[PDB]
Amino acid sequence: PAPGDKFELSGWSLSVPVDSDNDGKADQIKEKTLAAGYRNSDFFTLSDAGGMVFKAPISGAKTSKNTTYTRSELREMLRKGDTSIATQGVSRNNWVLSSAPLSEQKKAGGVDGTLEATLSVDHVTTTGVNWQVGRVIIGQIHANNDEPIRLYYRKLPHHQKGSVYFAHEPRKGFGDEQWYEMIGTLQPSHGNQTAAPTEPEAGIALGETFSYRIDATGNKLTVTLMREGRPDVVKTVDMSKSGYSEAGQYLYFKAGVYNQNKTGKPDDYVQATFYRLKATHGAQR
Repeated sequence: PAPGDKFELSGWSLSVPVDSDNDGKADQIKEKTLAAGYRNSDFFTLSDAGGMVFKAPISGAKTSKNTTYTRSELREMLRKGDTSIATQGVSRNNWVLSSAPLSEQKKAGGVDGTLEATLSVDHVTTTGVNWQVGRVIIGQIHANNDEPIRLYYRKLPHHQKGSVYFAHEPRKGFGDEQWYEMIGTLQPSHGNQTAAPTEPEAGIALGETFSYRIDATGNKLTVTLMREGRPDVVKTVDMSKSGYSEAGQYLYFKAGVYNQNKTGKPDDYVQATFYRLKATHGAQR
């Protein structure tokens, strides 16, 4: 019984942090294989409660030399296994913003986008250097080379509750990375490791169900955090100067766990369970 039996996964590929051909690259599971019921008892499973469970230890294979952190994470693939469609570029596999040139929109697999997830963060690292410990990225928008958004959950080892924040990173040369704290704080950061934040009283506990929404409409980025019985937390970001509407830029969502710790105990880990995951595109969404 695997996630593909319960979730429609034809529109994603998966990477898990094990390297089967010993080439230094983490395994990549293609859409068709994923959709047909791939599972890995260590990294990617279907829970008894019908959740898609991603797990990534600190030590493990990386997807490429371009990252220093492990992940068990989905990559949006609008081509759904059709190998005649390019994985990269403004093709039917990816999407672009509605602020992009009409000519790019016509070549893309979608225009604008929304990623919705309902999940729990089950475990985060409790070992490592003080600016890495407890961090996990649970959703992203990725582009050709840069990251329009990375959404973080972070819980410190001595806290009961965790924080939620995200980065908006303009393309290189288009401006400095922007950080947005939505619940609690991202402290302690690499920038001041002497920080000693108190427990985020509005924080999210391990195992507590919550939802997010990541929307890109034209140059407007909207991130929404939802908890049953509580008001939404919402942050809006203007991306008009970030370069992601330029010709040639393509976008795709990612979701799962991306372990932002490379210094703790090797079998320490992050894990999250996704009960719902939906990516949509187009004006009618």
